[PDB]
Amino acid sequence: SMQEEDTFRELRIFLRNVTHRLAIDKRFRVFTKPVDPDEVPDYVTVIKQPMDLSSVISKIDLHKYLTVKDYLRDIDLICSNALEYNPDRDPGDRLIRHRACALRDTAYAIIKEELDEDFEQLCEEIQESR
Ligand SMILES: Cc1c[nH]c(=O)[nH]c1=O
Repeated sequence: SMQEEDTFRELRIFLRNVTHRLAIDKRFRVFTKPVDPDEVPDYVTVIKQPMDLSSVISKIDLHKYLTVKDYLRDIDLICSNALEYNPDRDPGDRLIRHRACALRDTAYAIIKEELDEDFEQLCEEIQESR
């Protein structure tokens, strides 16, 4: 229905805004674009499902997220990929893991404060009906 399409458009607007706020945070610069294979040649071999905030925006725009839960799975993926690819005690790895955890926690915190639970429940119910 057109009311349903209006719901999903509102979702997309909300998600772009959260994603923009994450993307402009200097701590998260490393997560804003896909990994450069020149710079990191084995990345695309080790990490099976690369994700980054530019790709998140492309997916919002492609109507691939019908719920905040689906969006959060991709935020989670950005984080788990970083924990998997940089697991060492070395300070570079530890820095990127900290930042990955901060990205995830920040996204969850924004969503906890700003997403109405009934809005999300509506999205989920429309999704389940299709
Ligand atoms: C996204 C990313 C970039 N560079 C790295 O060394 N590791 C990563 O996980």
